[PDB]
Amino acid sequence: AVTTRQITVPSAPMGWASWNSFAAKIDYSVIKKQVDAFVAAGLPAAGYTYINIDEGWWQGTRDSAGNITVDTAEWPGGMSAITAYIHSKGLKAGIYTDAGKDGCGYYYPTGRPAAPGSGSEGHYDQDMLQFSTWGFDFVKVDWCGGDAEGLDAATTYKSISDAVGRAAATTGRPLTLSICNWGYQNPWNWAAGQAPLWRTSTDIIYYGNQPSMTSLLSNFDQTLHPTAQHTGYYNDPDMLMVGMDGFTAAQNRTHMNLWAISGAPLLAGNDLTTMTSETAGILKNPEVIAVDQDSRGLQGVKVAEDTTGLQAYGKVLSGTGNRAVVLLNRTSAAHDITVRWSDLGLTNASATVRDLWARQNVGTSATGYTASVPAGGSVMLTVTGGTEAAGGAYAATSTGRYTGVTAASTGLNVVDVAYTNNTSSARTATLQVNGQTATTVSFPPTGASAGTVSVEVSLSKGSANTLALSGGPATEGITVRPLPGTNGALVTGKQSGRCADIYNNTITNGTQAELWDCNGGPNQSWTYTSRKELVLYGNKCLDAYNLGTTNGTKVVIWDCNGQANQKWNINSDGTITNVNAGLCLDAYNAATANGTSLVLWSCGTGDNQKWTVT
Ligand SMILES: O[C@@H]1[C@@H](O)[C@@H](O)CO[C@H]1O
Ligand SMILES: O[C@@H]1[C@@H](O)[C@@H](O)CO[C@H]1O
Ligand SMILES: O[C@@H]1[C@@H](O)[C@@H](O)CO[C@H]1O
Ligand SMILES: O[C@@H]1[C@@H](O)[C@@H](O)CO[C@H]1O
Ligand SMILES: O[C@@H]1[C@@H](O)[C@@H](O)CO[C@H]1O
Repeated sequence: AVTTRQITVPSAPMGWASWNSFAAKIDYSVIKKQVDAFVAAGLPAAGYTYINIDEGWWQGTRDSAGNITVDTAEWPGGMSAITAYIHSKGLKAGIYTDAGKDGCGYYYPTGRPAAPGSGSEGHYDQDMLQFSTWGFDFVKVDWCGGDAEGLDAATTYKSISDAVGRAAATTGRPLTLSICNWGYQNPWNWAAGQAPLWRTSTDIIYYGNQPSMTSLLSNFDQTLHPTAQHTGYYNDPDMLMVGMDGFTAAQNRTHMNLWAISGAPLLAGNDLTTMTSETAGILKNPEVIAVDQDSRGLQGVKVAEDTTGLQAYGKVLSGTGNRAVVLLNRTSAAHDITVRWSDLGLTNASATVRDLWARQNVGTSATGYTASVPAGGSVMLTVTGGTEAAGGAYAATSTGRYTGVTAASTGLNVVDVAYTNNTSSARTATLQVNGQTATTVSFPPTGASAGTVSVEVSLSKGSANTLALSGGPATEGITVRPLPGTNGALVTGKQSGRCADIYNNTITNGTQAELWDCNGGPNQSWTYTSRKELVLYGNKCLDAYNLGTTNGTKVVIWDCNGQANQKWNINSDGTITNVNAGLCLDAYNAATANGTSLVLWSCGTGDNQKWTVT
């Protein structure tokens, strides 16, 4: 049964932000009208809380003591006047700056002349204290000066995070940090613990363009980093285009569904003053919001794609035997899409299916569910009352170290970590799985009795997995359950004993595969499909670069495109051959060390061309 309670973790921010509809064309009156429409539409009761003032409020001016100064013709009463107005509505207020010396209003002016000086570098503590003193509850910290100056994102945002924490401690007003560095330098590796949210890609929409489902989907794909998100820390696929001109009701729901399955922030970006009744209702759907804001804090993942473009996404919800599912159709025709219990990490026992847009139960099954999905459309379900797959349970074999952890397959697993935190404040620890990049986990107050928080981790097939915690509360056991829909395999070189690896969890098209010490991370877990693809992160295909057909052709990751250069034969002699070329996956020069490049080469008997893929 349920025997140790699950501790609720903080949800992603919900609210509205000024960028998508106004660009830098903002002032007090713009924000006030949006606040009034937000309130009139009943957004606050649905959970929407933040009113975020984005680029355009500050032209880069400072007084002689280095204090940020604003133009009171645009901001009468100064910035504490607009925070007071927002607060008078029971809402929270957000502000915006840059990590560097000059901001995006300087580097990429959009609706205003360039604003030199519009960044916080050299003033992190001063500016963070200022924002907090003015009354801001949220700050979005952009990267235009960081990118321009050559700054290191990880160390820079750490310094910024420290200043955010000091500012909030001084004023007594909590300050929510949004890291906005567009997925540059792989923020999923380092942002959890520094901030509750971090941008995973470039902008969902550029001022002057129409909302695009293509852009939406690219942002969604780029946000999927399930080991990086947990315990109040979220991947951020960007501000919503819900309700913007050109998006249909169906596209608006699909936007909500995909953000909800990720557990993404819901920061509306439409013009609230002309918002339709239908759009308001789509933003406010409480069942969809409840999935987005799930107490367990986990990120949804792809669990099936039996036919290209016909996809099932699953999310592990709070409690036991509960799942949310999105069925998504990226093809040009309506098709049936099925989700199987086995893929969701449930046993073949009865569960109840509910449609979150119909707001009605639509069937039971002990095996799965199929719905017709329109071209470009999606269906949003929960599957509840199911039976969880059998877990492993483990006790620490040394201080903060769990060893001998078992996975039937390489792939993603849900770990519930038991602990007691009988104090009034959350504590953090560093978690490292095998030799993977470490992550930070937060442990909220439990009272006197133990509770669990959950994390998603990627493990290697077998019983040699380790989970090691440093710092934070003593833990009292872990539970481990697989998500079979995420199953993959290490591709291990016979000669080297090393694994096909994409450096440091990079997702960029054209990154070349290399040998690396096997660690079972997402950047090493390859799913071989019925279409002979070798798929990484659920959405990148092992690819012979530019359909190269000769010795030395680079083997890279690339968006899956159905071509022959992304198809691979796993041969009985241990070779892996590219279909287009007939050449063998090859560890270059028969080197065996970390960083050895993988290429295509004419097949022979050599062991740098031999692999295991189980
Ligand atoms: O990514 C941000 C966008 O969200 C808005 O803040 C304008 O500046 C860009 O750099
Ligand atoms: O964990 C990864 C490892 O697999 C390799 O890609 C080098 O970078 C580390 O972050
Ligand atoms: O179509 C190929 C693609 O598969 C990748 O190899 C990049 O180059 C393109 O020409
Ligand atoms: O034999 C290896 C071959 O497999 C390829 O890696 C190129 O270098 C050669 O020395
Ligand atoms: O980017 C490279 C990566 O490909 C790996 O080989 C280690 O060195 C880094 O500089």
